[PDB]
Amino acid sequence: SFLPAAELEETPEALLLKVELPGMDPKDIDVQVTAEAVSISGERKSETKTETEGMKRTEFRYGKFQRVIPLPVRIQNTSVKAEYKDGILHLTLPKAEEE
Repeated sequence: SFLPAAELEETPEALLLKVELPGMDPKDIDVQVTAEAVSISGERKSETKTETEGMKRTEFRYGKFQRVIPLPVRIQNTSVKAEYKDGILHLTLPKAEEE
């Protein structure tokens, strides 16, 4: 399956995109570029709370995802920043200065 909350922007001041990668410490996501091809990939591990509590409504079947998305420009592994915050992933591939 895919996501409705996975959208690729590109205001004039960076190549960005939003990702619905909620709750998944750095050890639960992964971001690779492979020939200007930025990869989406992750999985939420078991929240091993109290192994005896309940799951009444547990509608929470999250797993793994091998997304990419083509770009208009060859990237730069370095220059680009990486930060996940309160439930969302944000890696902004900026660009180069063009009229």
